[PDB]
Amino acid sequence: ETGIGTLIIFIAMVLVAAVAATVLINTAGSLQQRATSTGSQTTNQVSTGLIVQSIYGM
Amino acid sequence: ETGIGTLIIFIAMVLVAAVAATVLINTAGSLQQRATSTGSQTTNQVSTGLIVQSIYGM
Repeated sequence: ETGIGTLIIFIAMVLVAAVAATVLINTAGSLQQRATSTGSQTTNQVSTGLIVQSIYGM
Repeated sequence: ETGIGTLIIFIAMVLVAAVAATVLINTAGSLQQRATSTGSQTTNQVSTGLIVQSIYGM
């Protein structure tokens, strides 16, 4: 009967959907750390600087 | 996310305004001492002099 064949494919459908879910989570986690670090590094880059007061010679 | 880029440029705008402020203050302080000294030196120069009373010979 059709009942047996339906159950077999059902298991396969669940496993496939889990794979595509894993890709999206892993990619978002990788891009999270890069975007956070870039923001913090740029903030330090703009604000920091050195200034010359006076120059003397002998 | 227009808010992020606004804040970054804002920091730079503040720093540039501080630079132009420093130039005007430093220049005015330098010109102050020259203008003060010149006035006092000229006052002495005009008012001072020597006079000959009488001349004798042997």
